[PDB]
Amino acid sequence: GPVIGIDLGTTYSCVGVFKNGRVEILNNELGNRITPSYVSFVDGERKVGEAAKLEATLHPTQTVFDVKRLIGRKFDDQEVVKDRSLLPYEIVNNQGKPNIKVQIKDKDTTFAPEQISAMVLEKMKEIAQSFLGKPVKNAVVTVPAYFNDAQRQATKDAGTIAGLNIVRIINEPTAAALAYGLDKKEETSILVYDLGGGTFDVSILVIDNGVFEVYATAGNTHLGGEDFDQRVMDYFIKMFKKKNNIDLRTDKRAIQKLRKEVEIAKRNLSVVHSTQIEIEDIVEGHNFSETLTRAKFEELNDDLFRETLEPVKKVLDDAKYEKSKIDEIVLVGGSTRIPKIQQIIKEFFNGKEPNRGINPDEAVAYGAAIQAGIILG
Ligand SMILES: N#Cc1ccc(COC[C@H]2O[C@@H](n3c(NCc4ccc(Cl)c(Cl)c4)nc4c(N)ncnc43)[C@H](O)[C@@H]2O)cc1
Repeated sequence: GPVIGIDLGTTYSCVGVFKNGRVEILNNELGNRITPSYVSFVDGERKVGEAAKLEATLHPTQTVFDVKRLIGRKFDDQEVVKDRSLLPYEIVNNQGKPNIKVQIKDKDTTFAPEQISAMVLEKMKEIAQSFLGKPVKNAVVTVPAYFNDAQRQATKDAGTIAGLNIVRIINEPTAAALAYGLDKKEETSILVYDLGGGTFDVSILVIDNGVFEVYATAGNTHLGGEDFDQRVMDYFIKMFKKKNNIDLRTDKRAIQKLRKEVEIAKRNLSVVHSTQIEIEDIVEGHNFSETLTRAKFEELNDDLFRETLEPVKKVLDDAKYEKSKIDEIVLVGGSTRIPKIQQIIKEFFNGKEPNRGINPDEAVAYGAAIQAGIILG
């Protein structure tokens, strides 16, 4: 039967199939190749993906996301304590493990992380089933290289709930290396720099005659594109207050509209130097109309961009590597499209040019689908 490839990310998932010798990254029911990893429990309905994410503004306690931060961890882990103080939905201690508590028709309902991740996996399964016109029972699913056995098993258990046998767990750096087709012959050391919406991971991957080994990994669990958007949000909220005596934070719908336009503006500024951020009646009778330049975008985020080098230094130090010891730099995650990110990486490595894909958001799912193809022969 078919084996599909799923990137189960922190902020999103992505599903690919291997069919007639080509990988096809599949569109969800809204036409998007990336699906936000959100699940909403509002008014007796359960939504998964973009429709769930839209519930977060008005139903923040009922809109579950970032469950990958909890999966296979313990409630008292330092990282989980920090995530409970950041996340707006209730997290409870179930026999030492974090569980998610929501209401369904007013009833308290408690889910293991893998039950929420299963709902994401079921949606990816259904996309694949509709496209292949046949049932899917098997998948390759990606994990972070730093995932321990409990985190990998909880991910497999998410698959089993979704009716997917996870025939192989591959780490995200290996998935990237397969996607970019890095030559498997002889020995190659690769720096995989993965800057997503919520998280930053960097790994040293060694490929030795077809055998992939991650020699070192480091990152920042709370550094991604969402943080760069928030820096912009913060600035324009201060400016709108200075000019108009309106604090946009007092209206959650206004903040939601601004965040959508700021995200688009950031993406524009990876290509152009100046963009307009425009919302008619951001509150009643008050338009939002601003210009953001690439220079000001960079100025607002310079410290966060340069923070990404701290984990790069750590993996080189952990592996006892010279910068020169790295043979190729590979970028994954949509945030690696920011020109300043590529410049800083290039300059840290004493001029060396990074390799970057053209669809860096899909590279991991693409490699998972390649691994599916490899397993079927
Ligand atoms: N929840 C959720 C969710 C929604 C979209 C994405 C994809 O992006 C991961 C990160 O990558 C960032 N990013 C992206 N990602 C591309 C992208 C954005 C939205 C969708 Cl639906 C898809 Cl097909 C792809 N492009 C960027 C660009 N041109 N310049 C700077 N940052 C860019 C994006 O802003 C985000 O922070 C990830 C998760």
